[PDB]
Amino acid sequence: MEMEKEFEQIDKSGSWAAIYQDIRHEASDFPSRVAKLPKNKNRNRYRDVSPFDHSRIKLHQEDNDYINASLIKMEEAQRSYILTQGPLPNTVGHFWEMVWEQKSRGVVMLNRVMEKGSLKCAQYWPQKEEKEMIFEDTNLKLTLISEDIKSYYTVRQLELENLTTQETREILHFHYTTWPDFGVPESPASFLNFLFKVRESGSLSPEHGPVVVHCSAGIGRSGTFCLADTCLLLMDKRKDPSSVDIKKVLLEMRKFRMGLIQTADQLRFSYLAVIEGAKFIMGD
Ligand SMILES: COC(=O)c1cccc(NS(C)(=O)=O)c1
Repeated sequence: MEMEKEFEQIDKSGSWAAIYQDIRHEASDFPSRVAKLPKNKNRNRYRDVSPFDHSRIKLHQEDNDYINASLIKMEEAQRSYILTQGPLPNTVGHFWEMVWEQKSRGVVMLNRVMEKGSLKCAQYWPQKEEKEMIFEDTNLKLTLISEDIKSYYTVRQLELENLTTQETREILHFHYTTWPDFGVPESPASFLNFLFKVRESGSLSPEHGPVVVHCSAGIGRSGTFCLADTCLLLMDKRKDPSSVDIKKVLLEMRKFRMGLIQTADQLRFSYLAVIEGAKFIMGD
């Protein structure tokens, strides 16, 4: 079926939970043996969220190459994304090592450091220009260059230096600051505006390594971001945009990381975002 009318048909019939459970039943199951090794317990935020072995990002290190991060490679859309958990106190150095080694331009953050009165990820970037951060375990230095605070999101320019080689690179930090503590946003308008700002920066383009996207577990809000982006790109590429099937795209992405889209409310929000986004692209 088309999307917008499949949408109204699920709303009127109140069957979002049944649609979402079908997705969960059909989703791929692949091994994640490296994630479950005892030496990696303090590298995982949640015991039930792990990268598959076949698609995990490897650190360029001979001691321990493990990070909780996955490469989502979308062949028809010609887009790639790295989805990862919010960094932990003992993985902030690994996080920036990955950004460096994978040649990423942008980092997309969809959570606040504290939500619901608890810590959802480490404070992994500097908050003042004159107070830079050094990660001694991976030999990197990170400096805040500039910060632009808007009503729904903040953009930061950061400098990452590889202290071994003295090479430097500019990294863009895109921080969506207004996702509610419970549920999903009422309108997708600010989330779509944010997606378009990431796109306009070059961070999603083939001349760079894959964008790094995270929330707390790296599967819920993060899944919504890459699902909406890929569906809108396919609607631009194809002769028949109504052929884009958001459930099929989601199942394809779940071949590369488990659990993408965590609730039926997130599934409904993803439909809403793609539907509204397709009108703004045009032609309008
Ligand atoms: C404050 O940092 C920024 O907003 C910033 C800095 C440097 C470059 C960009 N790129 S763009 C595509 O959003 O125009 C943004």
